[PDB]
Amino acid sequence: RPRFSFSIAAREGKARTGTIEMKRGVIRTPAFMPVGTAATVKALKPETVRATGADIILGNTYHLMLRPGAERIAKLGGLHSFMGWDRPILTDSGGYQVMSLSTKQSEEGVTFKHMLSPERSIEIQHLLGSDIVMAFDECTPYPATPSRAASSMERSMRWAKRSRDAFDSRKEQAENAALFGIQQGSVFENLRQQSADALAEIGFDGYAVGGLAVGEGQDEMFRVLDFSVPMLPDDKPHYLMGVGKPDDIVGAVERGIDMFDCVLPTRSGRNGQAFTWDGPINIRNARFSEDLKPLDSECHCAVCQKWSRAYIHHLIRAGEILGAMLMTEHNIAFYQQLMQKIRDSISEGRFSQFAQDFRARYFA
Amino acid sequence: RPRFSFSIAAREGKARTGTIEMKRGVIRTPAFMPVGTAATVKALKPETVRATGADIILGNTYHLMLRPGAERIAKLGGLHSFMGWDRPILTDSGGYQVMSLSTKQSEEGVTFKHMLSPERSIEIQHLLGSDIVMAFDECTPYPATPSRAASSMERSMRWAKRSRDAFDSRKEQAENAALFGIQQGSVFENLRQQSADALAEIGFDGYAVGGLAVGEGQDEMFRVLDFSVPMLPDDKPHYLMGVGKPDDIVGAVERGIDMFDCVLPTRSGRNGQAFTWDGPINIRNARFSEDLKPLDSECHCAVCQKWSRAYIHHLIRAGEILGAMLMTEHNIAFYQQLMQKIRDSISEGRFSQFAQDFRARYFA
Ligand SMILES: O=c1nc[nH]c2cc3[nH]c(NCCN4CCCCC4)nc3cc12
Ligand SMILES: O=c1nc[nH]c2cc3[nH]c(NCCN4CCCCC4)nc3cc12
Ligand SMILES: [Cl-]
Ligand SMILES: [Cl-]
Ligand SMILES: [Zn+2]
Ligand SMILES: [Zn+2]
Repeated sequence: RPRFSFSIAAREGKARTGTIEMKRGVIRTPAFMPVGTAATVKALKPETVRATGADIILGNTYHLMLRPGAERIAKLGGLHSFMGWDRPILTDSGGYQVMSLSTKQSEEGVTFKHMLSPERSIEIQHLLGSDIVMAFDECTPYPATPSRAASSMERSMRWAKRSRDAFDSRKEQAENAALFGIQQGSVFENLRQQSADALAEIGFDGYAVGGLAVGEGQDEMFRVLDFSVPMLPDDKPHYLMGVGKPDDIVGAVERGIDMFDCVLPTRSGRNGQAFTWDGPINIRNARFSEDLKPLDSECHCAVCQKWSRAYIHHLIRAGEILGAMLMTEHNIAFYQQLMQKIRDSISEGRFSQFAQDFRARYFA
Repeated sequence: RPRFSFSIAAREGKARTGTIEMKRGVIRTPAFMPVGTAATVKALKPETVRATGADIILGNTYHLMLRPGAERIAKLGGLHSFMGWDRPILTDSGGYQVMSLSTKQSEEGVTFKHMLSPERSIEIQHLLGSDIVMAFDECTPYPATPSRAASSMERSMRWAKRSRDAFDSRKEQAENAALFGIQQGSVFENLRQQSADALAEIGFDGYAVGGLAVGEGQDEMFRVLDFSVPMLPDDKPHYLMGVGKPDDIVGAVERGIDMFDCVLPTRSGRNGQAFTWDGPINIRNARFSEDLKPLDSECHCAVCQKWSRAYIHHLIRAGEILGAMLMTEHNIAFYQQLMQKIRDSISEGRFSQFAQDFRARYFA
């Protein structure tokens, strides 16, 4: 099997559909990655994650590098063996959550209550046995002045080069894994261009659009994607970090994005929000107490084949673990079915119509 | 399929092994019943409960009669349909937990902050669609004076007759379900005898030993079982309510018990205690942080086929739902494997040796 091979099978406008072949499996694009926090996709066995259609998961690095620790996970055989997921894992750099969850910044890296640098991040992801490694970057806060956005983006580009060099120095990592760079530049077109130029000069297997989904709102996010994604190499995957709601995903695919990760389906699941083709519902609402219909009328997932809204309503109101399990499996399956419909409609040259039909019904 | 047919295939001393055939399935005895609280075996899908080997589950009635309510569950198609378990369900009467979790007692029944009577209990269990219905009784507190134990037991016997009559008056229930009576009498042999006599005079499909596992300790529980179980009809199942730890179960089978229920494997599971053939372990203990062995070296369950102690240690310490899921599935599977070994050893006339071997290793 190849280390990393991206093939585009079909296009419609800026939207693409295709495959990434890697040693541990094939990734169908556009792809949604369920998020594994602390080496688990919350409330799901890996076999259930796979049953929903997921080809790849995102492994958060931040918690794992603290406990059990990256060296310990490597001693235990790597993250794949540890958690029982044998397909590709994309690991984040650890830095985003350092800024969010724990700090002193410098050119070397970030110190926090430990020092995380581009080199240490790459080594940690190596020890975990990551298939897709993210360059260590800085997510510029929103809003930012042009000067602050510029200095931040430039530091990220220097860190991108350091990430590239550290990755390339580790033969086994370079042979078996892939490395993605992350574009910054806030909402500023000229800075996004400078960032894309820098990343392309270094060269990566894929390119993420960073610095978005940080409070700017969908209109602004879409505006920035409009000019930012075409700046990236067309022949490599485009990854939008931390996105998003179903409508965010459809619009981002319309703008050339191939990969997504988001905690929404899992987090929402546990909190009682189920995604349906007619929009989200809160299953705790009294209107579902005697509703024998499945969560969604069309959904192919095992939860909708077997249990009613009324039962899941009861479980979530009772605080039962099975409620979290069933809601999460359905929500992840819904996201995967959304990605499948996106892939099929692009392949068939009817994605524009699908996007329109999806929105009309989802927001009715 | 028959409504209720108990067949004893083999005996060794007071121990029996056999089958109960019912309309929704066969129950292999001695049997362990996982407990479903609020219409779920906590942290397990019904398919997983079945995969562990369970033939029947216990449905607590107390919470369900409050929310969603018995009438509501009946409107939704009954408990089996509601929770997705299509095999036999034994329901308790609701009264034990009324005394434990919420009271004014009278000859009519128990009032609590609702009135629960033998007639109302039987009707609630009917509405849930129970396969094995428990007579409504009073669990005498321990310790009790002989006079208090006597008056309590006598009230329970009057309630047993009322339970019998209410059950028999409902044609569909009498045709499709079974009814068990519950022996009381505290630790007093003469009262246990009077209770057994009363229950046999009324006639039930099975007989529970009530009033035990309420603080008396194993030595005393075994002493009471020694004389109490032979008082019950030999040709019907014997059910020990709320028992217990693995060694409690082995000793109770040695004394003629055929059926068990206990929250221990599920509750312990969530709290980090795993049962093994070498005794219980607390998976949170630091000694398991790098232990790549399964929870138990011989266990056939899916958890022990795939995940390490180290991973489950990590999950439970992180408060992850998957930790509760995996611990619970293993513990229920362990209990079922214990029951299978008990059944096989009685069938083969080597149960005495099994009990000795089990204890020597479990308590080493
Ligand atoms: O620029 C980034 N570099 C590295 N990692 C990132 C992660 C991100 N995550 C988000 N947004 C997360 C949005 N999410 C929505 C659901 C609720 C929790 C927050 N933007 C990001 C940008 C970056
Ligand atoms: O005499 C009884 N009548 C009706 N229901 C019962 C339920 C019982 N449950 C117990 N003991 C429960 C022990 N269990 C052990 C694990 C932790 C929670 C308590 N004795 C019981 C007697 C009775
Ligand atoms: Cl997110
Ligand atoms: Cl119990
Ligand atoms: Zn579904
Ligand atoms: Zn096991």
